[PDB]
Amino acid sequence: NYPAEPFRIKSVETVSMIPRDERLKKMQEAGYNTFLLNSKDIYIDLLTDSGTNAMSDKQWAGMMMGDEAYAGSENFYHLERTVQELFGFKHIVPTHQGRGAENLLSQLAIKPGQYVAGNMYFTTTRYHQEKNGAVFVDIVRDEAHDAGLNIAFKGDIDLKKLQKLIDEKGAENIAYICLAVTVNLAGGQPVSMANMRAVRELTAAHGIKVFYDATRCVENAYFIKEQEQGFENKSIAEIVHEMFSYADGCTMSGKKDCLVNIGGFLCMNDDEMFSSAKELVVVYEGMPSYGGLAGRDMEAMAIGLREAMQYEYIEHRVKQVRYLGDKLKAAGVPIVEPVGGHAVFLDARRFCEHLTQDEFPAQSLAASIYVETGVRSMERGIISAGRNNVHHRPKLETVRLTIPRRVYTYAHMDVVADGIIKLYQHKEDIRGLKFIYEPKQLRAFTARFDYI
Amino acid sequence: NYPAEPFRIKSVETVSMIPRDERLKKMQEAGYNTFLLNSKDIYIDLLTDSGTNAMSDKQWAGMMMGDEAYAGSENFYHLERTVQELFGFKHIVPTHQGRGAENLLSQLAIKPGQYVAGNMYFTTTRYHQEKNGAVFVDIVRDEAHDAGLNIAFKGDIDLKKLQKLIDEKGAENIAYICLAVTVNLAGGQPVSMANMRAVRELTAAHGIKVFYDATRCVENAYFIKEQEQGFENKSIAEIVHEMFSYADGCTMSGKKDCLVNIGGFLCMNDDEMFSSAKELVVVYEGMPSYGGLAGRDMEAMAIGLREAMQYEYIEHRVKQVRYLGDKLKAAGVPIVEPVGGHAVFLDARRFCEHLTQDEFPAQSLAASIYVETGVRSMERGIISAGRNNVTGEHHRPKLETVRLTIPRRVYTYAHMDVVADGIIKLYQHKEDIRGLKFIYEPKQLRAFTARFDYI
Amino acid sequence: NYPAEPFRIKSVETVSMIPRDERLKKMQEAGYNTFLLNSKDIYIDLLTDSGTNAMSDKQWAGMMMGDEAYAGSENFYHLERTVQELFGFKHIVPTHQGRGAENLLSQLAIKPGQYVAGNMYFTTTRYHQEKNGAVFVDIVRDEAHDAGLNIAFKGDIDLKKLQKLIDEKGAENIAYICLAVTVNLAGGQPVSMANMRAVRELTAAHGIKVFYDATRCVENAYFIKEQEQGFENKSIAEIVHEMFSYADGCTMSGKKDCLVNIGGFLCMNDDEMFSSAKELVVVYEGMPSYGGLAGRDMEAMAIGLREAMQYEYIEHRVKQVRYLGDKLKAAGVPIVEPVGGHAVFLDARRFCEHLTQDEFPAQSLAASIYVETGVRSMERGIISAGRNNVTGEHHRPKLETVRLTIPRRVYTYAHMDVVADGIIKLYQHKEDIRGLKFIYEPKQLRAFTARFDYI
Amino acid sequence: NYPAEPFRIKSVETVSMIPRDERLKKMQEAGYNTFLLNSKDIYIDLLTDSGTNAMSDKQWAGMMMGDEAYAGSENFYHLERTVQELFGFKHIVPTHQGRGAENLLSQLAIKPGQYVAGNMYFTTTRYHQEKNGAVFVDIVRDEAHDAGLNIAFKGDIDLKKLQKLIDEKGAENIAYICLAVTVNLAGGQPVSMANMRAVRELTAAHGIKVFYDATRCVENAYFIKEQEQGFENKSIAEIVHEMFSYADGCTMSGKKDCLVNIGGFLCMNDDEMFSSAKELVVVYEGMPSYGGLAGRDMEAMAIGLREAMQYEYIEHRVKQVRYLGDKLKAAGVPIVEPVGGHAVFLDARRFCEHLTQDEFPAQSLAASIYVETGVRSMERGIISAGRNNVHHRPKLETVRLTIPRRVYTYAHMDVVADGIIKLYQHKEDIRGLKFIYEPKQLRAFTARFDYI
Ligand SMILES: CSCC/C(=N\C=C1\C(COP(=O)(O)O)=CNC(C)=C1O)C(=O)O
Ligand SMILES: CSCC/C(=N\C=C1\C(COP(=O)(O)O)=CNC(C)=C1O)C(=O)O
Ligand SMILES: [K+]
Ligand SMILES: [K+]
Ligand SMILES: [K+]
Ligand SMILES: [K+]
Repeated sequence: NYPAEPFRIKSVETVSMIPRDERLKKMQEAGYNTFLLNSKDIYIDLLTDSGTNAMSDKQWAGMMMGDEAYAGSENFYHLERTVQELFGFKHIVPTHQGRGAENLLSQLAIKPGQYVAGNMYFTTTRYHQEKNGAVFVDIVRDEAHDAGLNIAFKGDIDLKKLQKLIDEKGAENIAYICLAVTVNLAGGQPVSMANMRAVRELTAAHGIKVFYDATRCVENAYFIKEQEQGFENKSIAEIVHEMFSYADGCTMSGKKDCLVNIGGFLCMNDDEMFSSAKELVVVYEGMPSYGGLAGRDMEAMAIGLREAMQYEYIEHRVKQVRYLGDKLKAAGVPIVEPVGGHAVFLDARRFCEHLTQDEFPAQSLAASIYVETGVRSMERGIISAGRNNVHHRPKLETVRLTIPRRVYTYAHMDVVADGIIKLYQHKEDIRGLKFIYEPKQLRAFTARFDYI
Repeated sequence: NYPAEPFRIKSVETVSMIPRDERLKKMQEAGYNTFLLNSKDIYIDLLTDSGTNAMSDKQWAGMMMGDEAYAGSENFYHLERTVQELFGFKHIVPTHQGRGAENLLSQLAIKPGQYVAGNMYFTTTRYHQEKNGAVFVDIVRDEAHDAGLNIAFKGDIDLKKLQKLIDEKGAENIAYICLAVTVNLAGGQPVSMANMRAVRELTAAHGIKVFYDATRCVENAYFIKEQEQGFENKSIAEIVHEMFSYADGCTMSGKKDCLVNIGGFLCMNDDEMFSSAKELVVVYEGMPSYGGLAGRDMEAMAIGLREAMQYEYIEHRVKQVRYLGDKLKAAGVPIVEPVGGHAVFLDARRFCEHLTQDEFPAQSLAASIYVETGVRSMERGIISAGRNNVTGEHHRPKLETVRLTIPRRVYTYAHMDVVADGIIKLYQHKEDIRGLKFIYEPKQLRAFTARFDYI
Repeated sequence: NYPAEPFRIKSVETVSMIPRDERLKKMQEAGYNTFLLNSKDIYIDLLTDSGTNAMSDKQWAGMMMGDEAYAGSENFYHLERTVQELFGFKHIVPTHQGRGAENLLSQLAIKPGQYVAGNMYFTTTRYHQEKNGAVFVDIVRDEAHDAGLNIAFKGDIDLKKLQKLIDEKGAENIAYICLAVTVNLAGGQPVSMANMRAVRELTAAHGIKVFYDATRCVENAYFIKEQEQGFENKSIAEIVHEMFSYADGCTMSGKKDCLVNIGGFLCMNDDEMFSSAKELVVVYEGMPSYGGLAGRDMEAMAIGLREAMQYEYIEHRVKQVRYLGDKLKAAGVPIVEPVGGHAVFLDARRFCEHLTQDEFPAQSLAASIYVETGVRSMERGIISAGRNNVTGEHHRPKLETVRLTIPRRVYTYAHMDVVADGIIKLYQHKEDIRGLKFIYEPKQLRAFTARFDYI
Repeated sequence: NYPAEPFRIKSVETVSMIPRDERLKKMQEAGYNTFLLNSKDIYIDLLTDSGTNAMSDKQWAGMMMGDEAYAGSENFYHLERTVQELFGFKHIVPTHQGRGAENLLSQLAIKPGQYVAGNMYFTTTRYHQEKNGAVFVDIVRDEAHDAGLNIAFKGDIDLKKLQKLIDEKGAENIAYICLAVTVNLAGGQPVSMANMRAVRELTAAHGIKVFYDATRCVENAYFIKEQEQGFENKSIAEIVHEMFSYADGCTMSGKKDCLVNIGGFLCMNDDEMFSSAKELVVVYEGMPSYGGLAGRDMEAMAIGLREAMQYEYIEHRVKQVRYLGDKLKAAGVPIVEPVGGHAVFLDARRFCEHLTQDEFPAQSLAASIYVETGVRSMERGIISAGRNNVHHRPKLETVRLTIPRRVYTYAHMDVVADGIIKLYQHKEDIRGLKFIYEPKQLRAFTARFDYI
């Protein structure tokens, strides 16, 4: 139900236990924005599960055996062999993180004017696709956009929508299908193996390429083992390996399910695309033999990816997130359902019914959570889409409580839960927010605000 | 009560997570003796809180700055300055752990034939005292021997017993008073500050030295802050500093409250004894500048001792143990009370009423606990008590216990639940636990290598 | 001259030490291409000084204090405060290495059709300039193209060429001047402070921006202190700070002079460009608070950049390279002169006079050097020059060289002797070195994966 | 001849480059004593090769995999297996360093009044023997006491002296033979395999036990491979294994040839003695399963001992010491000959001919070396023996330049050599020294002095 941590604590990280009065002053000095908070001031930093993971003793042992050679590093050979064994792809190009691989793939597989369709989008992924002249098309099923709808495998691609795109646009105008596992924006929702089969069957009949966003593929593999009939007696590794058998390649942000603080890579089976990838990695990331990573980090990511295949680790990872979601739902706090693999998303619509989507209820809710609890959370509603004078209104207005892997305990989840439950009582005190500075691209990171 | 961990996990330690049928295999290969289990086969190892603590990122940063010089290491000066500031003693000699310091103190402050009195005893501490020709006297309060009596500060010394010792035996025949904080043998019970001041006041009137067994002095200081009236406004470091102001020195096992995996030291104020300590440390430990420790470990112990002063850390340490004891007590599991600062003791005599002590209920209960949960605990009953080497019979202690010793900053409340739920489930059918018989029994220290089989 | 290492060895890196007959096996399996050799088969790897440096104990202590937070990491603030103090620039954006910063700068400061002029070029630097629609102009002094001309500060910009560029092409059509310190393509030649002041003086009169390629700016600063009169009383940090006072920003590869294995950053003073830099770093690198780097690596780079300011360290770094070049020159081995701050370049055209450039003497000499010593070097001749993709013929550079690139704080003078003695012995029978022919040749970047066999 | 370091530098240690004027002030603030110097003030610290070694990346990887369990640690199993494989002994008890094992052995194998004979002595070793009621008898050959005599294998035990002890005292009154490899006090001189054979043959015929001081046994093994006929085609490991086949047990200070900064152990083949050892290790060192060592240090010592078997490592180790000795001898500086495996010993008699052995020329020479060179050295002449009113005059009056393993370079040796050569020109400026404080035992460490 809620298993204990399948590991011991080897080393602890020093945190600051500042009281509520000083936390309020830290939030005021930050203009009531979580993205502008200082790490030294935050008790529980649930901003993102990206690169915030706690490594293992075996990974740190590999950190001591960094082969920092420019070419022919043993660390690269270990990572390349590991990814080939576990993902089954023919070739791998290391990158410094996921958006590095996305830059490479979007320049290699996109013709200007073609379409790229996927199960929702991500900020960096959609940018590099549109940067390279592609038009994004959301082919996730409509249910994935309903926060409260609790159905399994919400990340599945609607085959009818995919068939409609091929009929109206033609397979020649479709660069590739971008299948993300899991689907971050929908709440960390998984994709079923049956859906990955069906997408592969339909795309191959039209010669359409399929590239995965493998960023949280191990979490996705756990949901298959838990909820998809027929996979209950299959290991996580067997599920991961079969998942990528239905893809032509993948981009991976190791900073997620590879249990590292930096790292990523690009996979493909096509020899010619791999040749062009090595040409492009040099000018952006580095040599194909390190790709913008130190040897020690290629070693840590190779070891981390193998550690993620342990059933007990990934079961505890997901169920710890589920514990936080279950305790909030039991108290009546509105959340995105079902709980995803990496985060609990607070529904800012129902949390702030009095506020409209112009008043930015999610950002002021996240800013209110830290002031009252000392926990940082990420606004993942409207400001991620931005400001539009010619706003780019999304249906999901959420506040993301993102859990780094192997960093926090259930008692930490209780502090998060108990503090948010108390904020839910007087949810009317949450004010509105408006832009005062707007980046032309990816605005939620550097945007400043003021109360309405 | 029961606060969250006042820290994040920086790195983790890999464990095997073997199933029950496999754990039974391992326990049988271990001769049903948890001492013979392999670390790689254990999920939660509660054998001891000594040397098993998890260090901090700042401690591991110190591990990269080891000044490994044979003399004059910067790490020694950091350790020296820290102990001087926090404990207030004038001189410090490092040792590789606590019994190394006890070896030195017993040779320096004990004349053959003298007495050493203190609030009960520890095995290594008492050995070095008796090894140097001293007779041990237990001057602890009588309430300390009532394992079920739930009162505060059971480790306090009975001032009347000390006064009676000074009357019946000459004060010139008393080497020193060994005040231990906390008192391990009573279950980890603390000593009040008022008791330390009264012992210092009575001994100073007769010119009698007082040295502390301070291995768990930080745990002791938290009990003073929590339960002793008048210290609610004083920080842990202020309490620690005042504690040692009533002593002429101490022996310290850093492996306990200094949050390290190795290390100790010896403190004193007398300049002449410090000169003799430096001549003797070379014989057994090393130079006064490292004393049997790598430079990096003096640095880690210096950093860890300062981290122990954080109220939130030590409150969580003590209350995590208390959470385990409280959950067991609430389900009817018999435990030694009150819960100490570092371990929960199961009353195996009560737990296994259907077994006699000759059938080793504590050893069998520990074997059962591992099979059902993957938790290693330590037998602290008839097996550890040994045999009378003259008559051949068992040493039969009044306490037939299983010790759940909690390393610092290693486990979570979820791990405490694994220990509790498995023990509580075992207790709900405790009549099924079988007695053990000797299959192999060594000459000495039989707890470490003896092997058993079910009767 | 030739000072001892201003540091001790804290830890070592294991090497295989395979014999010659084994090394020949490895070289043949590598297709006689040192780029295809395995690191585990190499005793002394002089392929590059990028990312191959040995860190300090203090840097590794920082590696234990990584604040891995996605935004607001303490490691970023340490890096930011350090670069601001030592370089004097107003704003800093971290990147995972140097070409990441070059990607940002070229997109921020180049309008399609403009010119970018600088003292020669580097491959990645020039690519991002031309990728963003710029035309590169070489305004270096003519003496820089004379590989045997032994004069000081061969990297200085020809002020007349810059003045002529401002006259023939509009100043509004010049994106910026890319002043590199040092100049890699000339062999690692430094730029004088008087030249940087004259470039800043001339450009500021026309409102033209100046950005530095500062990857080896610390090596450059030592040459100023050693050879430029008037700086003999100024510290390295004072020289570094004055250098960047003549620039509006810089791109930095920490993998070079910041003594790290990964990392870089982008600096500028303009607030508006810094705002656009923060919007763009998210696209390719990461947040302005980590920019494609783990927290621990921002900490290591912050510590390493400050350590680079120590005069004794950088004097030994440059003079260790100079020792290799001096020993080779004293035996008659032909090298590019003067020796640069980071590498010694063998003149393979002169070394292998009996071979034509179509027989790849630099590639063959590097293959021979590894077989005889276990030293990997880099071909920097016709193979690395590539093919003309329109005509199919080789790119034929005037420099047919083998590069002995020295990582910082990794090797000793004894290792330099291994390189020198083996090369000197090869030179004493240089007529025995055989030419190479293509066995496998890829489409692009043939230096990395091509395979050869003896003719 | 002088091979390069068979390794690369992975990490460097920060040193202080204080000029001569400030070094002189640091020596004055220390009363012209090297033992009282601060590590932060010293450029090249040649005080001892004990625990000052630089570990490898593989050892530091093991430092990250410390199994800190009180019993059953994987690190103990690795160390126990490694010592059994490489030394061939049946049982091993870890100790925190060598004198910990010496305390154990002397209490287990010495009856009060018995004799312990060996090839010279060491400070801590002889103490524990005499502490337990044994009378030490030096059975090294006379040549070992002549500093300038350059003969091979000076550490060999004189079989005639050993035969004389058995004839005059009887084998029943001889506790054991203590065979040290190498012989520290003689200058690091090796012992030949033929001598270890002959000692074993003669002792076994009388039932006399033989226990080795294995502290610098790998250096000893190299000398056998280099200079003893028949062993030139035998590996270091084969030589080490055969060496201990002629012994009943050993005490080992891992802080020397095991390439660690802390650690040691006790070996024996006798089951009964091993049982008593486990009884005694508990009260002094700790459990037989860690013996006063953290798990990570048992791991590092196990890995270090295996690394010492590499011929290239140990060849460079000894020849680097030899390089320092050769450069000093070529300039006319008087030294102990031949150069030992771990240190170069400056003959203070010939370096200070004007001073007598009451004026303590070695201590003032060592104090003068640091003031002029910034290098710390250890007085290893008279003050190690002490002050006698009822001095304990030894024949060797030496200043030890002790080289830690894998820490320094040839350029460091040149700085040491060039500075001592200049001090040798005006060797008359070296004054005398007299005691002002005298420890009752092991005095040279805490003794203070003043000029005569
Ligand atoms: C503040 S948003 C940027 C980092 C963030 N995810 C990063 C993702 C990337 C880019 O990966 P990198 O951050 O470049 O390693 C690609 N796909 C997917 C599904 C992701 O969730 C996250 O916090 O969720
Ligand atoms: C300042 S003297 C003490 C440390 C020192 N040798 C230590 C030795 C020990 C004791 O070993 P520990 O120091 O206790 O690990 C035994 N035998 C032998 C032959 C040794 O050279 C040395 O510096 O040479
Ligand atoms: K330990
Ligand atoms: K040491
Ligand atoms: K690198
Ligand atoms: K990170």
